[PDB]
Amino acid sequence: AAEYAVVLKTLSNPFWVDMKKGIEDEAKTLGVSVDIFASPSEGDFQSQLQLFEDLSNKKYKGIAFAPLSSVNLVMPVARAWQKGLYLVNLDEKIDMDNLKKAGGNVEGFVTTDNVAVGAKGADFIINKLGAEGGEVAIIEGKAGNASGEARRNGATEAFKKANQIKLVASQPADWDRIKALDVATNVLQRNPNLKAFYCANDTMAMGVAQAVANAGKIGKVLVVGTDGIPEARKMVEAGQMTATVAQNPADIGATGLKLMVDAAKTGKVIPLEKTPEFKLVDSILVTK
Ligand SMILES: O[C@@H]1[C@H](O)[C@H](O)CO[C@H]1O
Repeated sequence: AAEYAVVLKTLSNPFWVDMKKGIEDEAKTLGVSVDIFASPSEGDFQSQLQLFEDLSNKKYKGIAFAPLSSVNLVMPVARAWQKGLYLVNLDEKIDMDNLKKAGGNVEGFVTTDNVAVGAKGADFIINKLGAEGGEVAIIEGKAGNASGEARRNGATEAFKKANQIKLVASQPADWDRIKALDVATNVLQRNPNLKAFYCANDTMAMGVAQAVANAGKIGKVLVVGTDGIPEARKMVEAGQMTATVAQNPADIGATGLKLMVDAAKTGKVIPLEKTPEFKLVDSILVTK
């Protein structure tokens, strides 16, 4: 039973696979042991809460977590903090009002400037479509995912401010490749003049690229993803996707572990209500 535990989401999303690897490799530099668990893609809020409670009961020094929802891990995170575990919030911000009410805190929150992500993707699309612009659509993450919402707002605002761009559709595909395919299929059907998709992540971007291929419209309709997973990078090189706004999940993981280990060294968990340490990891546009 390692010194530290991490709870990540489905390894069916290479984003979480790369964050896992990043964490293992940092652990090797720091010389600490980590146990890493991934929630099944179909696992419900309750089932992640039970895992965290169960990890909380073992002899872990700290737990880092990417929560299924802003609220689902409030009570178990508050109970781990109460026990004096060093807690780090990865990717998606836990509801800090509800965490306060529950008498808990976390040491730190490690994430990407996700407004900037969405803006970067939209700005790339606006610059690419040039003077004539045209109709664009957004394939959203799961409802209530703050990081997805940030990308949606960032992109939407960029599109709004460009007079030559009309956002014709904005619909969730819940981080799921197959749902993204089905949704993108229907959008194309309803908008024969569609020029581009922005997609809040790469599993959805890859579904959307398949929908564009199905309609025989590769190169004709732009597809911009987010995360920079290998298969999306491959698609970009091959010209099946236009671009992706790369995150660095390996760095989000490494930085989160380091924050948890550093916190532990002081021998004091962060006091309640005190704003956790905030660490931003860069994003970059990748194109062909
Ligand atoms: O930032 C992460 C990644 O974009 C993942 O692909 C979907 O969930 C988001 O919160």
